[PDB]
Amino acid sequence: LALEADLRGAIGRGEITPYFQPIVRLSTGALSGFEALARWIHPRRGMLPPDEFLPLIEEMGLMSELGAHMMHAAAQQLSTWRAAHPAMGNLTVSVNLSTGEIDRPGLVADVAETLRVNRLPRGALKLEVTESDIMRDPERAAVILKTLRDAGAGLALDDFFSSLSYLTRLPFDTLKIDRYFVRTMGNNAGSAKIVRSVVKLGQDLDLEVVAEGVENAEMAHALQSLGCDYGQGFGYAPALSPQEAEVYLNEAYVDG
Ligand SMILES: [K+]
Ligand SMILES: [K+]
Repeated sequence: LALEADLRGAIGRGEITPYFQPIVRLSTGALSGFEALARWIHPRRGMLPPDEFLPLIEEMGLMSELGAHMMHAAAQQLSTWRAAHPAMGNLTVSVNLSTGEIDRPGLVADVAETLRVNRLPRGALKLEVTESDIMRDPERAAVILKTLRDAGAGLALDDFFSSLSYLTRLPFDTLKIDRYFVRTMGNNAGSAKIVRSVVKLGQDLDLEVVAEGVENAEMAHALQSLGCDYGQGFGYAPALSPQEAEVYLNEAYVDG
């Protein structure tokens, strides 16, 4: 079909769907939650990661349709896991709050409905927000992010002077360190300085910190020594299909 129709169909049929990457407490290895990550199970091209299809969605103005679909799928999966394990702690699932959603009237009601129909505890679903999303309109971000916390969503600042100022106002609970910095910190002093800076801020200002792109034990151990709370990456597990994530969860030690 035409591009917009093809993408609306792939989203609506769930061809574009979440895989789930474990987020672990670095000091113990215990599972804290998962990140919901979009994949296109493309019928002709095979599985495609976001970097190979998101530009199409952006061009067609479909970020809200993709984001909604991802948030619904992520929340439903968490709900299923909660029902299966009624004594389990507050296992989280993070998902990107897609660009433009902060501006969309009706985001808050959607989030609230999603939390409540899935019976999710406060903070079980965490929404990831970037600096560039905030920068579109910081005033609207301050209103809407506060209201999302009142609805029961958690909030992470992904890819964490502008950001220091935004942090003072906005009710984030989690900071994420970009994989580039983690992967280059061993060999690049400036990347190590940035990693250390984010970790130290979280410790000083009581925000949790997630390192992305943790590839191996050397990297994990370096982050453990700094006191970074959490990690995700190939050193622990890739993004997993729902079926694989279920197995991972059932075999896991859960944080807390
Ligand atoms: K935790
Ligand atoms: K992300």
